[PDB]
Amino acid sequence: MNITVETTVAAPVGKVWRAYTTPEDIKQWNAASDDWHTTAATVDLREGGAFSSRMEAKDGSMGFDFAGTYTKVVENKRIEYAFGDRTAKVEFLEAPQGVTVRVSFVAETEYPVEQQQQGWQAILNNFKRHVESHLEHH
Repeated sequence: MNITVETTVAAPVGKVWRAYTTPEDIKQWNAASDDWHTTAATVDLREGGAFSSRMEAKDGSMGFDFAGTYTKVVENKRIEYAFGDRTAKVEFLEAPQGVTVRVSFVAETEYPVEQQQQGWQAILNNFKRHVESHLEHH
C-alpha cells in the first residue's frame, strides 16, 4: 500500500527547498506549463497548518481540489502531512552529486498502484524540470 517515488535535482539545497514551496514559484510550477495552465495552490507549511491545490483543465471544462494538513515540518528537510484518509511523508537528502527528494505515500484503493506511482513521480519530475529551467544548463 506504501508507494515510494524519488527524484534527484542538480541544484543547491536551499534553492530546491525554495522552489519546492514558494507561492511565486508555484505560479511557475502551475502544471509545468510552457504557455499557461489553469491551476492555483495555497500552502501554509507548518505543524497543524493546512494546504490546498486546485487543478483545472486548459479548456476549463473540469477540475479538482486537493487538500491536506501538515503533521510535521522540519527545516524544509522533513515534511509529513495527511491527505484525506491517506498519509504522505516527504524527505530531502543532500548528496555530493545533487539534492535527492523522496516521497512515501499511501495508495488509493480506488486507483491502480501503478497509476498512483506514476502521478506522484510526475509531480517530482515537474519540480526537477522547474528547477532545470532555473539552471539553464543540462
